[PDB]
Amino acid sequence: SKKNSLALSLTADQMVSALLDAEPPILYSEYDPTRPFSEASMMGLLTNLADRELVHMINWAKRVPGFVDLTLHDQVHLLECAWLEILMIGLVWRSMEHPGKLLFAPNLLLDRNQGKCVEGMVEIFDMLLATSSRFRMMNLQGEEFVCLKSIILLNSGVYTFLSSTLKSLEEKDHIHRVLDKITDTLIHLMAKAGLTLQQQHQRLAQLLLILSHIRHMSNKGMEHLYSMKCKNVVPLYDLLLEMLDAHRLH
Amino acid sequence: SKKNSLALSLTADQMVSALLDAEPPILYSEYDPTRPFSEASMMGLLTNLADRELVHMINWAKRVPGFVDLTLHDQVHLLECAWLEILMIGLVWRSMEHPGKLLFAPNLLLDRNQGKCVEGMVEIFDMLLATSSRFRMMNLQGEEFVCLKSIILLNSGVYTFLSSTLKSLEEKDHIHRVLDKITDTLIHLMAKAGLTLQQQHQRLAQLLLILSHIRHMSNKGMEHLYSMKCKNVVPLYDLLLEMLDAHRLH
Ligand SMILES: C[C@]12CC[C@@H]3c4ccc(O)cc4CC[C@H]3[C@@H]1CC[C@@H]2O
Ligand SMILES: C[C@]12CC[C@@H]3c4ccc(O)cc4CC[C@H]3[C@@H]1CC[C@@H]2O
Repeated sequence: SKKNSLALSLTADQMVSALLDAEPPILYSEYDPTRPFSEASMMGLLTNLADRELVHMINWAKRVPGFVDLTLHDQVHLLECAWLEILMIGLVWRSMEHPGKLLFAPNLLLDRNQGKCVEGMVEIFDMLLATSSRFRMMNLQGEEFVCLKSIILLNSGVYTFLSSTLKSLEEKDHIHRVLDKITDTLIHLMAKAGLTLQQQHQRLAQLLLILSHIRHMSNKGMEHLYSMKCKNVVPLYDLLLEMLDAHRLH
Repeated sequence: SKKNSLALSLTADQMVSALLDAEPPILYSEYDPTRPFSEASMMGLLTNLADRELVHMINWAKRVPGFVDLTLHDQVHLLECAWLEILMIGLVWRSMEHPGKLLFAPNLLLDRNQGKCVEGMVEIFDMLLATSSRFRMMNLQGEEFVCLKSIILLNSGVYTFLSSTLKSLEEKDHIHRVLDKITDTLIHLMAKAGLTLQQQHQRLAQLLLILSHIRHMSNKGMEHLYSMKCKNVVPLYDLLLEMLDAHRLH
């Protein structure tokens, strides 16, 4: 009984202006450029931004096409299975124009060094800078971004729903369908820019292949946060703590 | 000074028969269906297969196009950054036709249960079965496979080379170039099968998106192996131990 929402009908353009209108606000950090960041100082500073930003992401999710067509539990699943990936593909986007620096917030701008203020934090920053950089090198257009962002919320953690029943397959299928359309939007947005057919193909792959690395930075970065929490350096942010105690990583 | 190898010229077809001829042999396990698998018993049984299989993978790598065009150190980097992903996209391929079971070796065939013989092992098996299953659901053709396999060896761990110099960018660029061609091979192999343009696009994305999950299973599965080694359940297989002490995961 595979239903029919709005997502599936949307014109390749509406699809865009949809995800585009959907975009959440750009938060701001509250630190005081006085006290020198300590391992703890920055962690808290970041995790704070994370936790808050995480509140808008939930709302963002609801606006993504086909997303509410899933079962509530399955929406939460997707959400908590990709939250960190999403937090990062955003960061990398914001950091596009500022090479060598990650624009966490317009008021909080860090570089490869600050990263060293926290253990193991460095490597990640570099991976984020590399992805950050790579995007810029392809001249990633804002429309493509929101497409990717959406693709993560829908792909990451789809093969692992709670279910393995019968309504699980319907769902698993709906998502695949929306994703297929998101692909059309992307391919479209690329022809609407000159790219040869060959180029469209290639650029598609190139973008999707970044999603591999992101997925990767998400795993490594998650193990990290868990560690900082085991060192009692992380503030008690229940939302962030939830999206973490969700991966059960040990 | 971006060189010009053979890879870049290859016809979309040669590209295939290249990777296809490149394929390594299908190993075999040596266990005795007598003694009941213990957490340790199977781990050793698997890790043994892993370690050995890992020997052919190295040789396989050399045969992949554009791969030897890199710097030796960079080849090792790629190799040790994706070894596990590769070991898995293979497993999943072998397990295609046997739903609910992972065909590690033609003589060693396990199911969702045996997985439970080892701690945390289960979840992974399921993820592998899901991917295993998903492939079958798309009727993944052997040619596409070898394409993916190659794409992993080249993409996974490219944004993180030793270098961040000047010869690093050349390299990083060559790979991107070969990858772009591997994309052409794929898109080609799909038109050579009827698929509309739209379908080619869509199926491309669909395959590449699996690579996200694989990357994921690789991270989680790696953390696992490290754990078993911390519990002294893993045999001392120096090659396997090398490709692990390479991720520095803690
Ligand atoms: C989760 C971490 C703190 C919060 C960081 C953050 C915080 C906010 C945000 O929008 C993106 C990111 C990306 C990387 C995250 C980090 C990865 C390592 C660290 O533990
Ligand atoms: C590395 C592990 C043992 C070896 C397993 C293997 C061994 C051989 C092979 O060809 C593929 C795989 C995939 C999953 C691997 C497992 C992931 C968890 C476990 O620690």
